[PDB]
Amino acid sequence: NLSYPITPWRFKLSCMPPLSKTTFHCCFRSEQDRNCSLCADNIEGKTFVSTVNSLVFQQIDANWNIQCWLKGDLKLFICYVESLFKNLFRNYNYKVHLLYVLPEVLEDSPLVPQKGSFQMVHCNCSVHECCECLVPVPTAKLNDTLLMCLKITSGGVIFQSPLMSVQPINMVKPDPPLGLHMEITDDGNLKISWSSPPLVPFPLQYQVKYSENSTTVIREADKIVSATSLLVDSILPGSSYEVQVRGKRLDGPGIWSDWSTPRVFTTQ
Repeated sequence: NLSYPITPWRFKLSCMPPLSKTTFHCCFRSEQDRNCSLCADNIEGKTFVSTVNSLVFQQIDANWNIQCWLKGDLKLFICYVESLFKNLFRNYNYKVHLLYVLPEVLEDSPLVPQKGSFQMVHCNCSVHECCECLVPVPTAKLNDTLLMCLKITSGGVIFQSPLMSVQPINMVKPDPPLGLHMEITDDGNLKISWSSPPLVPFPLQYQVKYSENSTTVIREADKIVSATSLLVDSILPGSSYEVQVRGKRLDGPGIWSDWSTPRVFTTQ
């Protein structure tokens, strides 16, 4: 009921025609479904909109790319806003505010949150159209349900994104590996070792792309391991091994993590 899972992570948002209280209806254009859910922030915005000005909206295509996710360290929530229209003739000073709430589980009716429940945090926006938000989230509220509704204020005009329901834990994006070393085990195997973050409450599966790459012999192999070290049987002498790792949730779908540094090892 009024809850749509994000499947898949790639979605298209389009606003089409049917001040302080100008409401625009935007919907997600999926391959097989068309869902139009309005945010609960404003419910009494039933105000008439002149059709004459709608033609102006025909000349401006409301296409924006905003990516909000939770980092793998479970410390900061990263929201990136980038404008595809890189025009230097107009540098609009826009402010992005992150409105988030963490309601508790109540067994006495599903009460609707009132106005002002969402916390207002002013992000630090740089001069090159980049805004960084640092929201201190306690570890005790990580297992709760988080609902977000992006709000953009520009010249007295308010734009509200459609409500989305998703668990932030399904898109773990850990820090890039550091202190990782490659060596040859005395038993005759290659160890690539890195120090995984200890703040993750569950084991994380890691897939590494490797391929024996000789002058003629080519052999690309892939395996998924969760330990801090990888065991490969009967490493081949005189071969080049490249290591590149990306993150993904063990259970169900997920979002690929950052592209780590690919490292090359050449055996004699």
